Amino acid sequence: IAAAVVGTAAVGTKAATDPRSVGTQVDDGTLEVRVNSALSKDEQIKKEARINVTAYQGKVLLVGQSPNAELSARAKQIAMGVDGANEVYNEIRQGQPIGLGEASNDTWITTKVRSQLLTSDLVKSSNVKVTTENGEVFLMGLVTEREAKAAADIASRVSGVKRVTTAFTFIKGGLEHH
Repeated sequence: IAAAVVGTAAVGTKAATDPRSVGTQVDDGTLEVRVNSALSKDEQIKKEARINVTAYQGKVLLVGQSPNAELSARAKQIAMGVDGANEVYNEIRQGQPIGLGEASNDTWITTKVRSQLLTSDLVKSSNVKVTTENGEVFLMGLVTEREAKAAADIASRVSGVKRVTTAFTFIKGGLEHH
């Protein structure tokens, strides 16, 4: 039965999809929150694994404990994906080193730089990341010029290091508000 009295010029609402909701959107807290939420979202990731988030200046550093690389790696990628994250550095104390020689040297070198850096009351062990791998020393985190110079100082006067990378970023060292 052709029961079509009306069917002319109906309202066909067409929906759209935003290509880019935002362009460059960086936030220490927002990034920290989104990855935290995602980490706690994945049950198995928060079941046997636990990764900790530290975000600063637009880049994120993650450190934690996991019984599987699958959990920690999947956590990272799922957590941030694409969203303001400028650089992502993840250290999990899971798996094995690249060699025995590097492993022995890592803790030894890290230990002496620790001792000398620790003398500075302004620099806290949980404020700066020190890690030695393969023979190269990596230092990271936001600190003022005092802690920054302390880290670089010790890394330079301690001989033996074949290569050292230092992402010393300065936390409001003075910074006039005018």
